[PDB]
Amino acid sequence: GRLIYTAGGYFRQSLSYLEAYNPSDGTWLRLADLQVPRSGLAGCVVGGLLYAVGGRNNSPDGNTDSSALDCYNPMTNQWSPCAPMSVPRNRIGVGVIDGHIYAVGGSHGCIHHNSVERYEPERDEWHLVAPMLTRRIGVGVAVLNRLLYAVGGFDGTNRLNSAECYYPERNEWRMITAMNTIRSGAGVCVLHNCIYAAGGYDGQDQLNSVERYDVETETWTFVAPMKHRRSALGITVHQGRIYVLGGYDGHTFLDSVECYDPDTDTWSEVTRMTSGRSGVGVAVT
Repeated sequence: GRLIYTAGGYFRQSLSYLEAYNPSDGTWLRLADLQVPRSGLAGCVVGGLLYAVGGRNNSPDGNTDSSALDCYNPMTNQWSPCAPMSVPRNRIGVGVIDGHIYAVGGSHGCIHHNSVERYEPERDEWHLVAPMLTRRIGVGVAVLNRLLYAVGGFDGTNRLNSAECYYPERNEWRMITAMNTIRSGAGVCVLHNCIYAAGGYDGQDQLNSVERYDVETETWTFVAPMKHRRSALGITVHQGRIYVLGGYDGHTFLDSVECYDPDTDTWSEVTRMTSGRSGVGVAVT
């Protein structure tokens, strides 16, 4: 049995919720809180452990970006800290390649990162790699055939439809075809060997559109759009379907959870979170 875990988020302030959705019986399990309330973080799973990476503690008593890496074990229902990144990374993107975590982009105050670093769990160590070609906050990250894709984002002045790809062996980045739509804070995942980019913010509207990249044709194609436009959504793949959780539609913080079936190219609302939030980290384990 595998669950969809959501960690952190933002609703009037950063959150500590770790909750786990069961797509079969519909339940939400309330698990151990994060050590620190964080929003705009990213979630990943390595070796059956859930990692929460980066983010920002927004509190009524102050605001601070986060370089933190923390680790949750479903067998003990406990969190443990890890070694932190070199720099705080709010609205971060992450991906996993060969059991290594790649932290990508994000902001630290007024700094908009192009820097990227790699985490080795077997040694609890972080190391800088080659920086992206673009500074990207709110960047979507996906991993396709052991290649690391950074998609969209915001460079401090302009939001982006461009995308680049990191080759770890060469340790270098190369631009790829840009998306059809400028997207900041979109949900980016990999499903059945295509990269999906759903929602986000183009500087004027929150987006409901969804487009996917084929490496064969090197092309982005629109698919069915989501029911509710949303930016700063969480996104994950569970049993060959895409789940998008929460986000912000320009007025409210959503608790809606939508599900994409690629075989029908349809979206459907499957559950609601226990409370609306944006900027969560989500993963499956």
